[PDB]
Amino acid sequence: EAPAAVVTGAAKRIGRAIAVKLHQTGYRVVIHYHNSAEAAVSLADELNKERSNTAVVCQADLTNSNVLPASCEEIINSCFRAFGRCDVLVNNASAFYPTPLVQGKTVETQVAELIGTNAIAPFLLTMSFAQRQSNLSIVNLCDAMVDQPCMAFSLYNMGKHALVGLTQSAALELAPYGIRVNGVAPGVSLLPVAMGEEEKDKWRRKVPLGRREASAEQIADAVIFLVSGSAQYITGSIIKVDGGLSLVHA
Amino acid sequence: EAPAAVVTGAAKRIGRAIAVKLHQTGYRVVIHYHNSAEAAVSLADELNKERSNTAVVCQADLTNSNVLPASCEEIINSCFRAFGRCDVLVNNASAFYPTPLVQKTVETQVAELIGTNAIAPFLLTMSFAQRQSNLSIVNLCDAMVDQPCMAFSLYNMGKHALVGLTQSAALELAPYGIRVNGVAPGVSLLPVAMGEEEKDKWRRKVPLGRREASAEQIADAVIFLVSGSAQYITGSIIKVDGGLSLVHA
Amino acid sequence: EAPAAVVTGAAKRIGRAIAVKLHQTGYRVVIHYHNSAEAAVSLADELNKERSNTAVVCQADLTNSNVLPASCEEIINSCFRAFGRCDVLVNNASAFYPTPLVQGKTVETQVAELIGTNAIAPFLLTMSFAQRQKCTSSNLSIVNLCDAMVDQPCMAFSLYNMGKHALVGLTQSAALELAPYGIRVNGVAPGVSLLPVAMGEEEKDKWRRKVPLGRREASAEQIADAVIFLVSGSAQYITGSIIKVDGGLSLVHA
Amino acid sequence: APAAVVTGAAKRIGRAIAVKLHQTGYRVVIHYHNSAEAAVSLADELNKERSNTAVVCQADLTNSNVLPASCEEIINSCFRAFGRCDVLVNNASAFYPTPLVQGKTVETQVAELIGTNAIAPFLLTMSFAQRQSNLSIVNLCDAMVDQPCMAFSLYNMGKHALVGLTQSAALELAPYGIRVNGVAPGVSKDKWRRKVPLGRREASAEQIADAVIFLVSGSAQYITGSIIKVDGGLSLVHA
Ligand SMILES: NC(=O)c1ccc[n+]([C@@H]2O[C@H](COP(=O)([O-])OP(=O)(O)OC[C@H]3O[C@@H](n4cnc5c(N)ncnc54)[C@H](OP(=O)(O)O)[C@@H]3O)[C@@H](O)[C@H]2O)c1
Ligand SMILES: NC(=O)c1ccc[n+]([C@@H]2O[C@H](COP(=O)([O-])OP(=O)(O)OC[C@H]3O[C@@H](n4cnc5c(N)ncnc54)[C@H](OP(=O)(O)O)[C@@H]3O)[C@@H](O)[C@H]2O)c1
Ligand SMILES: NC(=O)c1ccc[n+]([C@@H]2O[C@H](COP(=O)([O-])OP(=O)(O)OC[C@H]3O[C@@H](n4cnc5c(N)ncnc54)[C@H](OP(=O)(O)O)[C@@H]3O)[C@@H](O)[C@H]2O)c1
Ligand SMILES: NC(=O)c1ccc[n+]([C@@H]2O[C@H](COP(=O)([O-])OP(=O)(O)OC[C@H]3O[C@@H](n4cnc5c(N)ncnc54)[C@H](OP(=O)(O)O)[C@@H]3O)[C@@H](O)[C@H]2O)c1
Ligand SMILES: COC(=O)C1CCN(C(=O)c2ccc(CNC(=O)c3ccc4nc(N)sc4c3)cc2)CC1
Repeated sequence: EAPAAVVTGAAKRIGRAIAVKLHQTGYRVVIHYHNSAEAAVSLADELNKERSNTAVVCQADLTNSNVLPASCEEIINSCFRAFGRCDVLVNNASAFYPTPLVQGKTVETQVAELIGTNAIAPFLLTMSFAQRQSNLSIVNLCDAMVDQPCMAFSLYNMGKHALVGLTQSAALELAPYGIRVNGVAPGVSLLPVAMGEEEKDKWRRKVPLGRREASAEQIADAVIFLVSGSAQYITGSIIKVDGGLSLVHA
Repeated sequence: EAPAAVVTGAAKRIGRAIAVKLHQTGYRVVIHYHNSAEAAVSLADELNKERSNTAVVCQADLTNSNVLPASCEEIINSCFRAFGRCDVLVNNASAFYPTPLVQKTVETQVAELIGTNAIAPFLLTMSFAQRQSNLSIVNLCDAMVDQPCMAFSLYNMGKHALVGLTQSAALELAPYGIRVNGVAPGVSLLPVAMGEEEKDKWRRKVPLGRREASAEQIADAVIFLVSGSAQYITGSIIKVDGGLSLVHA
Repeated sequence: EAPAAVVTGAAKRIGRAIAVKLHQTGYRVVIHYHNSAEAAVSLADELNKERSNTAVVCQADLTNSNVLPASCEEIINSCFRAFGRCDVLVNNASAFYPTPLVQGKTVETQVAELIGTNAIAPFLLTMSFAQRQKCTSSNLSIVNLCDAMVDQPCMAFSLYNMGKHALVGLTQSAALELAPYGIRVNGVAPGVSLLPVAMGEEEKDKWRRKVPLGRREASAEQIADAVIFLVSGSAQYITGSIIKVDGGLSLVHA
Repeated sequence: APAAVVTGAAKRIGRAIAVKLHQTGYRVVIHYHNSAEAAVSLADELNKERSNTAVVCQADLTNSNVLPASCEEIINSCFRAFGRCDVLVNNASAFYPTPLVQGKTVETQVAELIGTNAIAPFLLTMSFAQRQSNLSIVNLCDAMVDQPCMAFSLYNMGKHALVGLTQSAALELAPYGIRVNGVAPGVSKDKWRRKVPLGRREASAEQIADAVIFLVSGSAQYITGSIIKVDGGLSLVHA
């Protein structure tokens, strides 16, 4: 019987590539999304055309609020209702924008979005995943540049640092239940389509390996390794997939 | 002419020892407290007895909420109200208790553990910088942040976030001449609720002297980081842990 | 045509498991050894019986000395002599024993063995590997066997620990410098895997009980699996990364 | 009065560290390899302030069969002159590129970069501990150790090895009451200055010395195994 995975933020870009590769590997998938319903649905239809009844969508805002714990419990529950099991959780969804310390969202909204998506929702999803429970594992999408932060991204960086701590804390606490918890830390991967090529090229030229950003598929390949039987003794580990970018001095 | 410092959670234990040592160094101090009103007022009385008009208390809950920004702004404002300047912020206040992943609401636990340990330091940092010699912020971090205690996920996430803030704010505020650094205790003053046998278990793990840090030993590192002897140091986190973080399982 | 790999210290234990797994993946292998001549030849025979002319042995002491550079050069040369190419280098060989700071080999012999095998030989083999290279198919990489407990060191193992820290530095320095040549450099960091043969069962079980995931050591094959991942096309954008394979051991406090 | 050994003390950071320890009340052994005139000039300056408080000690810190005996004699020079040795500062350092892809032989570069930067500190640490209050060792580390300079593999390996020695020695010597810590300068030319967050300028040697003074002081009595970056924020700046 086929295993099942939840991927958050799976409608586009990296989470889409993760959902596709997990599906190619034999997993049934819950495609979580927030705003991108048309893209989430189009991915589910493509996957179900490949193998019937192997993909469902689940909508939820992962912003921190009074209701976030119920939302995260519902994402996990949707995997059990669709597929009768939940073997893999991939915490991929992420808000990313600057929050300068010195001078139309209020700062508490920015806190709820950046700390909720990057850290609190992963924690609540992790709680719900474990409470509901073979090769069980969680993969958190971290950031290879977490210790050389972008200027004016403090709340984003705090959320990603918190996710490192969750990855380590959850690996230790869930090891007795046989649940592994690991991370994949991209450097620069898919850049914004709207970003000018001159700016994209500034970033690409910083990468030692190939002077080019990672494809979403290269990020997905590390996720596939971590959930596989080839990683059965790996927990608490964060694999950078960054072409050497984090090793480059200013 | 005397510089002024804010110390959060300064009524007792490590924050008290920091406020006392800054006051001894020449600083005027805002003693922030949440519940420990009698202890905060007693400390301000003791410091004012030594030099009049050099200490005030300021009450605030640093749990995350939609009014936490205004509370954090008010803490910094109280320093400018009392002393006309604010040269040093020490982010010391902290909630600490277990939050098991497998069986207060969980959103209250998030508000308290992430709010005190990370969001309030962030908002206090924003207010400190915006409201602006030798300006600096010192965050009390945790030397054991990468060897977490079992069932302390949300606490550990908050302290990891505080490392991120220390580094991000160091980078961003360097052009304003504000340095941002951390002091990471291992085991210092053990929780009041702790039994004697458990206290001794933790003392025996420490390589250097088989004992916990005094609060004054933690305060000494804070003093160094705010001093002119640390003027080229920013983004650094000094472990004051007697070697504890280097001991394997 | 099949790619070829050098594995150092490959006669037994983890290095043997890595050579076997690379062989099963389709590589031709140089089985480097120092003292374990019988075990090396027995392994090369087993692999040659599976597929003809796909394994050779290569003997070398990797202790530091003025001839270590020539010895490392000759290991790499042996892969090209046997197989016409050298696609992967796995730096696995390692000396491991205590060197207490406060009170038999001289201290300079201990330096030569612990820093030579764990750091200088990997450096020289990396130089010789890269120099011997100098388009749609190439997948060149180096994997260094590191140590997940490098920052929580064992009491009285200073020189061993300095060697493994040096190897982290080489991994990151070589990843940066060789990236322009298309050579990726990564590490695999066991926690406790195959316990030293010298150890009694009680002492082995003390270590087993510390591991969060399963309260047991990693099998040699589990270590080799991470090596296979890093040399594979599934790791084509990964360089300078060190993957812990430690069942959570490095996360456990005192 | 306590006594300190400072290696590579004739110039630059090591000189500033010797001056500041001397100003704090230490007697000092000024180690040198080639800079005898400069070492003696410093000893003359310190001894003019306080008589018989500064001596010099020649040694090559390149790894060789005789390095252990040389390192033992540096520590013994401290005990000879002053009757005690409270502080060891491992400051001496060789620094140059060793490209992996192509006139010292590579094994000479190993002996100099790994020997001066890591093996000499290890042997000096052994001799210091064997010969044994506020005892401590301070190792000059590198704040850029995990974002290495291109083509500096052997230098970087040596500085990584020095982080391992700092941590291993802190653990092993804690029971002896010997603390072991590091100070990691960043940059201590205008291209480099411009990337530094704090003031777009390099660290004075005196700023490095200030962190050493803190770590050997009674204000750091609970601190061991810690490496303090003194780099103006540079290590936090992305490429
Ligand atoms: N791209 C890179 O270079 C890079 C670099 C370092 C780390 N990473 C990490 O890798 C992961 C994937 O990166 P990516 O570039 O693919 O991410 P992305 O496009 O920025 O975001 C992924 C998805 O996150 C979901 N998300 C955002 N805010 C949300 C909210 N409030 N509630 C629920 N879901 C929300 C969105 O879903 P909808 O579209 O459905 O609203 C979005 O499509 C992220 O965790 C990111 O931090 C990426
Ligand atoms: N003690 C140790 O071993 C140790 C080890 C590692 C790190 N640290 C760090 O060092 C710092 C000081 O440690 P400590 O043991 O002295 O701390 P603590 O006694 O646990 O707490 C410090 C103070 O924080 C304040 N606080 C707690 N919740 C708050 C809230 N919701 N709003 C506002 N203030 C609140 C309390 O003030 P009131 O009393 O006024 O309510 C409390 O007295 C902390 O950041 C801690 O994480 C300590
Ligand atoms: N085993 C573990 O739990 C563990 C834990 C952490 C890290 N690691 C790392 O993983 C790697 C493999 O571990 P292992 O236990 O399989 O290693 P090991 O059995 O201790 O040693 C592997 C091989 O190293 C070779 N070697 C030793 N000194 C040498 C010298 N002077 N010249 C040339 N070769 C020399 C030996 O070859 P001959 O037998 O031919 O003489 C030996 O069989 C090592 O790098 C180790 O540091 C292992
Ligand atoms: N300058 C910086 O920006 C910077 C940055 C990062 C780290 N650091 C570290 O901080 C420390 C001091 O830096 P610095 O710039 O003042 O050092 P430096 O001038 O490069 O060298 C310090 C002294 O080391 C001695 N030395 C070199 N090779 C030796 C050998 N084979 N035997 C014995 N002594 C030898 C030399 O003494 P003689 O002159 O007597 O021959 C030299 O004057 C070093 O550990 C360095 O790696 C410095
Ligand atoms: C008779 O007992 C022995 O086997 C001796 C060697 C191992 N030993 C230990 O104290 C010790 C330290 C750490 C461990 C856990 N680490 C490993 O087993 C380990 C770690 C690194 C490593 N590198 C190699 N080349 S083999 C190797 C093994 C096990 C034993 C001293 C006594």
